[PDB]
Amino acid sequence: TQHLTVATLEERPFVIVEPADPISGTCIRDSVPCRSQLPEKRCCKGFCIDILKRLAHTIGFSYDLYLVTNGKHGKKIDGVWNGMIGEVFYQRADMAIGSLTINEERSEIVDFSVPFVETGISVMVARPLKFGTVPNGSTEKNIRSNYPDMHSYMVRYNQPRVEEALTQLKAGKLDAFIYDAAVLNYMARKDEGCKLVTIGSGKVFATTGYGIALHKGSRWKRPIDLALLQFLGDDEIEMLERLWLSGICH
Ligand SMILES: N[C@@H](CCC(=O)O)C(=O)O
Repeated sequence: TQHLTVATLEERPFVIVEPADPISGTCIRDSVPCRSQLPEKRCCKGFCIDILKRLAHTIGFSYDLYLVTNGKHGKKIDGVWNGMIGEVFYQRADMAIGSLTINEERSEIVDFSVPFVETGISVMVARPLKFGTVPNGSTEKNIRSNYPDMHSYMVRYNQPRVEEALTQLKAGKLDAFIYDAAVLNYMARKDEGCKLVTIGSGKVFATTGYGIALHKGSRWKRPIDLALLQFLGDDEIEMLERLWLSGICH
């Protein structure tokens, strides 16, 4: 009635994972304990974690937070979901929160909260063509669905995570990195020497948002929605944007 199991996934700066304080053995500052799918030990912080803390306090629930090890955000393969979406769909978690993109395919099988971060797809370049994404998420899904020819060309340039993609772009092994807009634009704002930009001064293609995934028909959607909408109006989400997503490059 009031304890929720919450799945999440590291994606800085929305979810950042760090070891517990070696001195105290606890999660200090603004961090909260989070265990692996596989209190204290690993600690989680970030924009989405601050949202979660506020939801817990406002609605009045306790929670158990864990990091997904079975895939990442969510992909359906041969009829089976993995990642955060899978955790919710198979009811291993009451909800999933992180940089989780709302799309049609996912919306069919889980309920999403109202979106609380605007996102989409952007293209990052250094300030035949080699362009890649990190596969298995909403970006690859969109490209495969709407631009199958281009998708087929991108497969050999798949990257394992954002950090490697950025390294490859900087080194010229990629000419462009195509990825979630909210993350890419943050990375552009934080880039050493400001050598990386997103096309169109941050143009967002395929506009959508991050949402909290809940069981289809979850009794939690309404309270979560009201709280998020309340946060938006109290300028609380704007504060969190300034706190977590600001950078110096512009
Ligand atoms: N936010 C994306 C992951 C990154 C991407 O594919 O752009 C998702 O939920 O699948």
